[PDB]
Formats: sequence, structure tokens, C-alpha cells
Amino acid sequence: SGVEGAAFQSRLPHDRMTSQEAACFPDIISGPQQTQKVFLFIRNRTLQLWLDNPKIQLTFEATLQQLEAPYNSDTVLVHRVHSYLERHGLINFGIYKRIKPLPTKKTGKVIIIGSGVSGLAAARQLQSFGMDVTLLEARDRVGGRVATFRKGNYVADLGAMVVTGLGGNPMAVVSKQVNMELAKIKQKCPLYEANGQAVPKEKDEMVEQEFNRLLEATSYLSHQLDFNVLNNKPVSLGQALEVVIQLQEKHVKDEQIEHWKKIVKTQEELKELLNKMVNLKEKIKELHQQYKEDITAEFLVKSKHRDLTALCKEYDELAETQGKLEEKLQELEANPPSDVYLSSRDRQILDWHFANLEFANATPLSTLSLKHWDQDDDFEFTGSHLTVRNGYSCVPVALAEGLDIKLNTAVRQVRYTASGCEVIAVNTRSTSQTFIYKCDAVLCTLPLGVLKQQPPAVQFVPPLPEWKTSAVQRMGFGNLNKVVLCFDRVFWDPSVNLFGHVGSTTASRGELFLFWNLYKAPILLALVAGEAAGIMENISDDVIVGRCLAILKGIFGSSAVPQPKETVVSRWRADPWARGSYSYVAAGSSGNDYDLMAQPITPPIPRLFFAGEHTIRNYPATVHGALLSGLREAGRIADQFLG
Ligand SMILES: Cc1cc2c(cc1C)N(C(=O)CCc1ccccc1)c1c([nH]c(=O)[nH]c1=O)N2C[C@H](O)[C@H](O)[C@H](O)COP(=O)(O)OP(=O)(O)OC[C@H]1O[C@@H](n2cnc3c(N)ncnc32)[C@H](O)[C@@H]1O
Repeated sequence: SGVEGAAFQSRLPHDRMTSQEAACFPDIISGPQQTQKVFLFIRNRTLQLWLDNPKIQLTFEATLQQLEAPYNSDTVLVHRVHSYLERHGLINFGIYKRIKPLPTKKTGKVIIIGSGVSGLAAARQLQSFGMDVTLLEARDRVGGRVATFRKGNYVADLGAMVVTGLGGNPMAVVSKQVNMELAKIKQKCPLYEANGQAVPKEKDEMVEQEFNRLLEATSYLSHQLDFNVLNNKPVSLGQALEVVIQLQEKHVKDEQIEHWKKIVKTQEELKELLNKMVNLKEKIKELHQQYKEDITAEFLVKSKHRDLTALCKEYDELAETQGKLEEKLQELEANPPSDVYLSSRDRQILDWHFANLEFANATPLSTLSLKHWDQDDDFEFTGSHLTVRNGYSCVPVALAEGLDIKLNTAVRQVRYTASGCEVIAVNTRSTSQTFIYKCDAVLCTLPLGVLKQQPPAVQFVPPLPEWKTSAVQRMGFGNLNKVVLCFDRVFWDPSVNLFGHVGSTTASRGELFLFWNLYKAPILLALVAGEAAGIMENISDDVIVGRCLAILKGIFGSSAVPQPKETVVSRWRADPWARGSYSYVAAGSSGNDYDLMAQPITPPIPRLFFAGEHTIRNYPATVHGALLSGLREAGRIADQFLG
């Protein structure tokens, strides 16, 4: 299944047309189904040709010459399919050698705001389409939220660092194009408690099992019993989790109650039984006395005998139905149900798993939409997640090649009229001098964090619509930070990619809870997630680093941990060019807000466009999502201005 694989790698069903293809090829969709079969084959085959060699441009001509008969005879259809694929960035995207050098005459002018992955991806596309494009970037470097620290042989990512599975991932293509080294993340992640001692394999698995069950329960509660609203307020994942925990505690307490009652019932039956036995002893004494007096005794002794014995066919008979209780009793007082749902130490380990979830969503669980937080799960790529051994920055740096990028240029105003656009920016090195760039269209890749800024960092004239600002307000924008510790010696286990630090309290569960071992040099990356992320930004590097070494010394022993030669600490929330790490579906929002974020603003025809991780519903908060949003917008714009 080569062509079938190509469709999959392109996130398309290999045996049916998509709604997009239906719209652009209505004559094929509403026509002979045999022609559709031909369409899909041409499409899947063209993708395969591109994917088999993503370093060279795939021309219409080369596609035609490589298609087998009878396909290579339907010249017009092939061109229609090749043009569509190229326009929408499914082929000839990223970085590749052009065999068809760009035309000197550039049509249309578009200003891209932001030189991150989405802006860069869109820039390259628009340029290859022959448009005049200039990127305005506030920072003194490209990449935005993909940021790599490089000094000597030290390499460490302060922004994105993980690639999520290559099957269907556009980054699989870009990876090949820029020669970026990826390493699969080894699963083993040992956990250490606050005292530094390792958590036994048993408990680790037990608690992780509960975590999974707890999450599965919130999903049931949400997508079955429709428990998504309470007191007119939307329910958060954090909220639901604490409720499911309470129920577990209730159940445990109920089984404890029932058990104690079995004990008390058995204890009462015994006491009462012992009491009638004591009276039967007193009744037997009444006989082992009296019984022995006269001459008719040959009949009086017989009588007193078959009488005193019958009272033993009664007594030791009770001692029998007594041993069946002392047995039942001791059996119960030896097999008590769980005393608690989670021991104090168990709850701390569970909180480590919640912190891990707060890391992934870049936000405290109490802010996540119970119903939509995993809204995009159905789009995950297949395969092991990987890490970028040589620094993720190699991607935006390569994507910037040949582009007209203006660094240290912060945009402050965006004007858009029915007949043109004006973008006003200022030199960040001398806020005195401003710049005024005229253009036909503006592509805004500003982070959701900057769009939410109050007072606004950049002004829109006219101001953005209410349906856009409302969506910007509902959507969540998280935070996550890292501390880079550069040593001259490796004191950790080189075979382990990650290990966790279990915090003491629920509130600080995200503080330096996870350490990563990913590079050539002796470097460790520690994460600060959830509530701890924003708070820790208020601590100086020295103090935060010291707390790290304290954790590390507790695990590997002091004297084993030398002072770091180099350290880097990120503060994404305080970073004015980001104001956070990435978006998350907030309680009260939904995946639709991502679609609303993608919508262009048009007074008589589309003028203001949007790209970025926050504008792509099926791939939010990721580098590939940023990439795809950029490819998407370049297509929408070329369609408007080039036809
Ligand atoms: C901050 C951050 C972000 C990410 C991560 C860690 C951290 C600390 N990584 C993770 O820990 C996540 C892992 C993860 C695994 C699986 C799924 C999801 C996540 C991570 C991860 N994503 C991922 O796939 N794998 C990852 O490993 N992210 C998120 C991505 O970095 C992010 O979604 C993506 O880079 C967004 O790119 P965009 O182009 O949408 O935004 P940005 O790069 O910020 O570009 C905007 C530009 O605008 C510029 N700018 C601003 N204001 C102005 C102005 N006024 N004028 C002119 N220019 C301006 C600003 O400086 C930027 O250069």
C-alpha cells in the first residue's frame, strides 16, 4: 500500500474524497464514481512521489512523466490535482530544491506578523507562489516558541522539544528536509519522593492505574451522563476529578462500615452464646450435685445419668457452634477492606500524574474544559513521540532561508481597509523610529497570549469584530517553563530519558516535577508545570537552580551533584512576545473557538488573516499544528489574490 500509505502520511482517507476535494472538484464528486477512483489514485500517487523525495520540488511535468498508463494520458486531470495539492501545501512545502526557479515578477504584497513556525511556513509557501512577502519579527531571532540554547557543545530547547509521532506528521517531512536528528523517548520514567527515595515498581503501576481509571471515569461522566454544567458554570476537568475521588473515598468508607458491622454482629452472637453456655454450666453443676441419692437408684442413677449426659449433648454441642463463630470472627478481623482510598503518600504520587497532565495541557486542571480538553484526541499521529537531539531550532532556522525577515521590529498597529492594508511597527532597539509597511493583505501569527493582552500590545483599526475578540477571551492560553542545567559531568542514569520528582503538596505538584536527559552534553531539563509555572517566574535563576540541585542531591546524593557550569531558565508568561506557552481548551470554550480564530476579517473582501497554534482545531498547541495553519493560510490567501 504505497499510494495508500502516502494518503495516510498526508492525513487523508486513501479511498474517499474529502469535503475540500469535493468543493474544488465538484464535477468529479457529482459524476462517474469511476472517475473518482481515478482522481484518488492520481492524488495518492502524486503525494507518494513527493513524500518519497521531499528534498526536491515536484513539478506538474515530472508528476505526469512518472504516472503509469492510462493516468499519464489524462493531462488535464493530473494538472488539476497537482495544482490543488501544491496550493494547499500537501506537496512542495517546507524546504526543498527548486528545479523551477522563482519568477522575477512578484504579484501581490503580504505582510506576515511573526516569524515563528506558522509565519515561516506560510511565508515560504506564499513566496514560492510568486507573491511579495515580508515578515516582521519583534525578537532578534526567528522561531518564536521554538527556542534553542546553543553554547559550545551544549544544546537545550527552552520551547518546543517533542515531536509527536511521525505517522501522518508533517514534521516527518520537514525532519528529512533539514536533517534534524530525532530520538525516541524511552518509556521508563522512575519516580522519586520528596525524600529522594525511589517509588517501588508496584506502587508506581498501582497509582498510574488509578490515575487512568480516574480519567476514564471523568470521560464517562462527561460523554454519557452529560455532567458538563453545574450551577450554570461549565465543569472543569479538575472539578470532575475531585468529585470522582470523593466517590471513591465514599465507597471505601462504606465497605469499611459494612465490615465493622459484620464484626460487631459476630461479636454479639458470641457474647450471647457464651452467656447461655455459662448458664448451662450452672445447670450442669445443679446435677453434678444432688444426683447421688436412693435404693430405687438402679433407676434413679440411670435417670440422673441419661439426664446429665443429655446436658452435654447440649453443651459441647454449643462449643461447636461456638468454634464456627470464633473462626468466622478471626477470619474477618484478619481480612479488613481498604482503610483508605489513597494513603497520604499515594495521593502525592497521584498528584505527580496530574502535574504531568498539567504539563501536557500547559495549565492547571481546574481551568480545563471537562467536555472538550481532549477535543482533538481523534487526530493524534501514530508512533512513538521523539525528542530533538540537535535542537528544535534547526527547523525555523532552515525555513527562514531566502526570506525577507525584519528582526527587532515590533508591530504596534494593523490598519485594514476595503482597499489595502497598513502595518505600523517600531524598532525595538530604538522605539523612536517607526516603520509603515503597505500591503494587500496581512497574516497575523501573533500568539493568543499577545491577542489577549490588556491593554492591547497591537491595535487593530478598525477594531476586531466582537465574534473574534469574544473567542480570544474564552480560549485558554497556558504556561510551562523549563530550567536548563548544564554540567561538565553526567551523574544521572544515561539510559533513562526522564525521571520524576514527586512533590509534597497538591498545590505545588508541578514544581520541578520532571527531569529530561536528552542531549550530547551533560544537560538536564527540569519542568515547572501547572500553578507552579506562573509563580516560579517570580523567583530568580539562582534560587530556582538551587531548589533543583536540592532535588537532584536528594536523589543521587550530594557530592554526586556538582554546581552547574551553565543554566538557563524560561519565563514564557513574562515574555512580552508570547505571554504564555500554548493554548488549551478552557472551561466554557470549545474546539469551535479555534475555527473562529482562523476566520479572516474582511470589511468588501478578505484582508486580515490568522495563523498560529491557536487557529487550528485538530492540531492545537503544537509545532506541526503551527506549521499546518501556516500552509493553510497561504493557500487561502493565494486563492484570494492569485486566484
Ligand atoms: C513555549 C512552549 C511551547 C511548546 C512546548 C514547550 C514550551 C515551553 N513544547 C511542549 O512542552 C509541548 C509538548 C507537547 C506534546 C504534544 C502535544 C502538545 C504539546 C512543545 C510544543 N509543541 C510541540 O509540538 N512539541 C513540544 O514539545 N510547544 C508549543 C509550540 O512551540 C507552539 O505551538 C508553536 O511553536 C507555535 O508557533 P506559532 O508560529 O503559532 O507561534 P510563535 O512561534 O510564538 O510565533 C509568533 C511570532 O510572533 C512574534 N511576535 C510576537 N509579538 C509580536 C509583535 N508585536 N510584532 C511582531 N512580532 C511579534 C513572536 O516573537 C513569534 O516569533
